[PDB]
Amino acid sequence: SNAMKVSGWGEMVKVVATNKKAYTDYEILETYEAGIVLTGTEVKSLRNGSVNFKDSFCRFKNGELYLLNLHIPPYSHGGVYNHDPERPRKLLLHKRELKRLMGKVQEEGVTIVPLKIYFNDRGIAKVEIAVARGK
Repeated sequence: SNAMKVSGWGEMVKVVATNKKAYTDYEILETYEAGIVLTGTEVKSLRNGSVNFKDSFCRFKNGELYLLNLHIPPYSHGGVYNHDPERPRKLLLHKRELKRLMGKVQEEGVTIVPLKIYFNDRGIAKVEIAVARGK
């Protein structure tokens, strides 16, 4: 299901996936909010609250950060338009954030893990990611 929350400023978020294993197994050092480009069928499937982060991870490729092996199930009515459930998905961050994360992800024992997927007060999909170390 979908976890709804209105902030003290009247802004609504809809959390559709939470990486509970990352919260239990890692020390969260720093968090960032990334945008993400999703297809229409992916948005429909995310709104059904059935996505989890099992097997997913973040990796840089050519200076861009990707969320890899997140499984978003097919949309029931997508047919030939259904997305690739595990396509690589680029995370959209500020250049200054990307530069810092490229350094942090090279330190030993430090990795970049996805934490949450949610739709913000404009209806835009976001991924919260973290610089994290194993407990």
